[PDB]
Order: sequence, then C-alpha cells, then structure tokens
Amino acid sequence: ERLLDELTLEGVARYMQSERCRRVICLVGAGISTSAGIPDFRSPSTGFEISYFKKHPEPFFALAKELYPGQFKPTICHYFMRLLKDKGLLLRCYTQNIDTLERIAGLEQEDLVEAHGTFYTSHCVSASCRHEYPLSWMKEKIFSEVTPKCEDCQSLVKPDIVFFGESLPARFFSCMQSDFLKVDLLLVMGTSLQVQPFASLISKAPLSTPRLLINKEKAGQSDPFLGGGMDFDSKKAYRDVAWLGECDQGCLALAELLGWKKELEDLVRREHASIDAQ
Ligand SMILES: Cc1cc(C)nc(SCC(=O)Nc2ncc(Cc3ccccc3)s2)n1
Ligand SMILES: [Zn+2]
Repeated sequence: ERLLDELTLEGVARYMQSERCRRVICLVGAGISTSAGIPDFRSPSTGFEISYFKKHPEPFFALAKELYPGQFKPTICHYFMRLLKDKGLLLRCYTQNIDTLERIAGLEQEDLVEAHGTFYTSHCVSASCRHEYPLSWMKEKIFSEVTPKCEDCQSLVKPDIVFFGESLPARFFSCMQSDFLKVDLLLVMGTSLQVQPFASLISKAPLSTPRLLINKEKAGQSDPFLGGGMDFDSKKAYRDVAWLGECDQGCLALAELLGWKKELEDLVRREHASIDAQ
C-alpha cells in the first residue's frame, strides 16, 4: 500500500485534497524562471570563484551587468507556490535560484531557503563590518559600472549568492534537518537535480512521502553507472510521479485538478498587471 491511489498528476491532486496532505515542500531550480525570461546560466543554449572575485571583482560585475534581467515578473509556477502558501499548505520552498522571483511572488523569508543565496541583499566582505545593502543599491553600482564598495569601510561588497569556494548557507542545513521530519509531499519543479548538496534533498523525504517531479525531462533516478533515487517506472514504483513539460504548464494542469485554476489566473494577471505598470 501507498499514499497515492495512482501514480499520476490526478492521483497527486486527490492526495493533496485528502486529510493526509498537510505540508508541502517545493524544491525548485532554473526551470521555473525560464518562462520569466531568465535563462539558466548552466544550460549550454544559454551563453564563479570567491577567491578570484575578491582580488578581481570587475569581471563578475561586468558579467552581472550583461545578465541583469530586463524585468522581474514571476511565473505561473511562482504564483502557484504563493497559492500553496495562501491555502496553508506550504511548509517550505527550497530554491536553487538567485533571481528573487520567489519573494516578488509573495513568498516570505520564513517560507524560503535560498540554497544558493540570492541577489536580494549584498554584504560588505570585511568580517568586522559586514554592512548590508539592498538590490536597488547593488543594481545602481552594476549599471553605473562602479565596482561596489562599502560606504563604511571601502571594502568590496558582494551579492549574497553562493560563489564556488563558499559553503551553502547555514540555514539550508538547519531547515533541512527539521522540515523533512514534517513533510507530506515533495513538489520538485524545474530542476535536473544535477547540483549538490541540493539534489540530496530528495533522499531526505520519509519513505512514504510522495514526490512529484514537474520538469522538461525525467530527473532524479539512480545512476546506473554509480548508484536510492526517484523510481517512476519500475514495478516497485509506489510514490514518485513525473509530469514532463514546461513548469507553468504542469502547475496549471495541477491547479486545474485542484479547482484552483481561476484563483491562479486571477492572482497571476493581477500581479503581472502590477509589475507591468512599473
Ligand atoms: C537580481 C539579479 C541580478 C542578476 C545579475 N542576475 C539575476 S538572475 C540571473 C543570473 O544568472 N545572473 C548571474 N549573474 C552572475 C552570474 C555568475 C555566477 C557567479 C557566482 C555564482 C554563480 C553564478 S549568474 N538576478
Ligand atoms: Zn564595510
């Protein structure tokens, strides 16, 4: 036996509206922001060291200028997660993204683990100072071409993203240890689960916990070359479901099953109208 009555989006929907599903964790990757016009900086079709950065900041900040999104308009997928929040279902959103769209969509700091950090804030890098600066400040420096320095001590100011050489934020490990004792459903969206330790999260779910992947391609299966993992398609499969396609399409399909399609359309068009109007 198993919590899902069938291993399909329809079975997940039925589970989510049952008394067994109280607490959803979303795991999200670059797949959820590509339809917002932000390309996945790993993807080859699209176009890093901390020690290097601290001595020669100029290239990172040049590259930052080049890749700075033209607008910050979250996706159907982002507002889907806001909808989980409004309906009391969202325990946490673990994101690999640095684009701040989760926050613009109305996820709060408490709801979020920015596993790879974020551009939302920046800090002076001097240990004895660590002055915090907002994105508005950082954006002005990136666009005005001026290499960002601290007003208090003149040290370099670095966006709060995780560079190679740096460890993931402490919050990632401390939330992981608690959240995955509490989870009823993992929603994995727009990630190929290629980056560690983020990808190890799927193995932290309780054995019974259904795991729904919404992604352009099947991901998370065990590597036949090395080796738990996602099992979608064997006779042993009992809880993992793959919905292949664009993340916005998959969340729309799931909202529709849930009876949330009108709420999600209304939320999205309202928030898009607001962002468009400046
Ligand atoms: C608010 C905002 C600003 C910018 C520039 N972008 C974005 S969202 C897009 C983005 O991928 N920008 C990047 N800037 C520098 C990058 C290189 C890199 C360095 C260190 C670690 C990983 C990658 S990747 N949002
Ligand atoms: Zn400083």
